[PDB]
Amino acid sequence: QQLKTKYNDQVRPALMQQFGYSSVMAVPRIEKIVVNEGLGSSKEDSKAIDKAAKELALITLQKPIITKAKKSISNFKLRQGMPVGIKVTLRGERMYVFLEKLINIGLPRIRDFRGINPNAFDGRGNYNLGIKEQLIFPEITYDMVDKTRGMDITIVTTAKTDEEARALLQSMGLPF
RNA sequence: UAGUUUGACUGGGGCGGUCGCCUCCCAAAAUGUAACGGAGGCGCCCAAAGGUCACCUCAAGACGGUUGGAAAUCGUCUGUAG
Ligand SMILES: [Mg+2]
Ligand SMILES: [Mg+2]
Ligand SMILES: [Mg+2]
Repeated sequence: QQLKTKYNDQVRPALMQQFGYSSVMAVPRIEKIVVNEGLGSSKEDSKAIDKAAKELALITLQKPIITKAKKSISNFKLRQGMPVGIKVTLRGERMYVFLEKLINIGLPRIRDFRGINPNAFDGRGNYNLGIKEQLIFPEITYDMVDKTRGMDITIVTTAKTDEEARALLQSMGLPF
């Protein structure tokens, strides 16, 4: 908790020194961290989908919500109004913890050349994150969770400039 | 054996089709207006698809992304409505 706030307060002068803003509020900040499970790659019965909501909830200390299918009957087993993937917003203390879970000791570090190769491009916030697999926890035991879905995790931050995206990882404990 | 019934429109009768209600064009910028003229629906539904109170905003595109990738799902930008 206090460590994430200290890294925020160390980043903000670091950005005012690499790029002076008139205001600390002009500095980039991190708004929310979202994690989107998408069990439409493995649509199931209530059993498996509630189990995946169960595992994200155990990871989060939050209740995940189900995103529900849009009107879009299609070739690909698509229907009308049915679940098609969990979603979890995080703001406040529940958010920063996860990032401090990920920057520091709670990182699985199961695989890492560097950080995921940069994707925001335009440099305003939206830093999308792909976890190809969830063999990345001590929360699971692999023989029982022999299924391994992936995860999407989008970082949302203010940033009116492209290069300023470099601030949200380099000084934020993320490899670049 | 007996008393009867056996529909109409119909560019002649028959055959085919049609017979009630709703929508559009025809319909000539009022209302109305024919055709066996051009198109298509209804003979139901909903214990909530009502009353009320309160709250949300939709398509679609592009950039980015986990088993998905032309289109699952999340994320930003545009977005009097497509
Ligand atoms: Mg006659
Ligand atoms: Mg008239
Ligand atoms: Mg007349």
